[PDB]
Formats: sequence, C-alpha cells, structure tokens
Amino acid sequence: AVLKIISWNVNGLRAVHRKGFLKWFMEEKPDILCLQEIKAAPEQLPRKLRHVEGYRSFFTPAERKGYSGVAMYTKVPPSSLREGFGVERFDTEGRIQIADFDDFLLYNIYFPNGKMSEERLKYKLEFYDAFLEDVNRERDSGRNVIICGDFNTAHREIDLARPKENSNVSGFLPVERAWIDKFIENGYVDTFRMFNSDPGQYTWWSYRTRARERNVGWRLDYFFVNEEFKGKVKRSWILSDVMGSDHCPIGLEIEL
Ligand SMILES: [Mg+2]
Repeated sequence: AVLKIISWNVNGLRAVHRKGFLKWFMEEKPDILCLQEIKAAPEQLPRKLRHVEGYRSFFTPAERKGYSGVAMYTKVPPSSLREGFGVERFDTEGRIQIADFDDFLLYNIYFPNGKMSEERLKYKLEFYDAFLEDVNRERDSGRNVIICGDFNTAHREIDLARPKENSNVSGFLPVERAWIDKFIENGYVDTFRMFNSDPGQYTWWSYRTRARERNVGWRLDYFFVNEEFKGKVKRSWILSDVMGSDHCPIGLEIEL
C-alpha cells in the first residue's frame, strides 16, 4: 500500500491557519502529517485545528508558552506515542514525537538551533547526539525508522544559496555539517537526495528580505529512513509551491 507522509515547520499554527492551512490540508489529504513550531498551547487552538475530520490529532507542547511544540495528524492512530528521548532537558521543549505504526516508527523532530551563543550550539549538538543514540537503539532492535522535521542544518554546500558567507553562522557550521555526516554513516539515508541531484532546492527562506521570491534559501527539512528500509521509499519531494510559512512542506511516499 502507498503511504504519504508530509512534514512542515509551520512557524506558529495559528499563523498558518490564517493563510488557508485547512484548505491545503484537505486538498493534499496525506495519511500522516507532521508539524514543527506550533508555538501555541494546544488547549488554546481553534477547535477546527485540534479536531480535523478523518484525522486523530496529537499535540506535544513545550513548557514555555508561545514557543516550539510539535503536532501529528494521522488517519490511523499509532500503537503508542513517545514524547521524549529519556533525557530531561531535551524532552520538555515539545520537540519530540516518536509514534509507533507497527511497520515503522515515525520520528517527528524539531531540532534546536545554535544561534546567539555557544551554549545554544552545545545544546543543539548534545540534542543531535541524544537523538542519534535513541534512533540507533530502536534500529538495532530491528525496527524501521522514519525521521522527519526541521533539522536546522543544511547538509552540504549544495543545500543553500550562500554557503561561503554562512560557514561561520549556525545552520552551516562545519561541526553541524559534520554531524549529518556521522548520522548518515550510522546507516541512514537523506531520502530526497535519492531522487533529486539538482542544486537550488530549499525548504526555508528568510521572511526578512522576501528571500523566497528570489529562491535564496536553505534546505533544513529532511526525511530520513534507515538504509535497510530505503527500498520501500517510492517518492521524496519538496512541496515548494505551498505557501503560508517561512518553511514549505516536504513529503515522503512509501510502500507497505
Ligand atoms: Mg520558523
């Protein structure tokens, strides 16, 4: 059977809701929909957002109000839903949904970002580590994994408009690029680069300069599967026409 999964850093759900998010949701009709940066507290959401017809909905808010948060809409509910890696300082910021769909585990992650300081960076990298360890334990037990969401890092030079002036800014630091190397070398696949080899493919553009209309952007949103499972991924694309956020959605399509 074909399964369509979408992943989107919505940059505040309320905000994307005001730009026809429901219209588009109903149009595309994916089997699972992963969301990052809900920003709003779930018990505050317009009811039509929390109660979408045909979809059970899962919300994982941060402690801070107005901040972070992840969400998942799925036609068929999972066996269970985890909201953490098991290390405290990472699990309390509503960044983690690990949902068990029997055939695979679905990681909906909103990774942090290492900007403004070194501690911020340290936390991002330690987060990366805690995630890698978590996904490996699950994979080593013979489970198949799908990781999607905002990784906050463009992998290679081919993954952003301006690499040269950015390699000392967080998002493209060699350290951050080095991790994605490690991550892959542990047995995981950037699904999109399985089918697309072109440059100029982005998932985020700065609102601040109308960067999208020029396509001066970054690829920060990824779908990852474990190598043993790549045979079953049919499509992996970027829905770059879909407006409403500073990120656009990206999609995965799998078999059985
Ligand atoms: Mg954002």
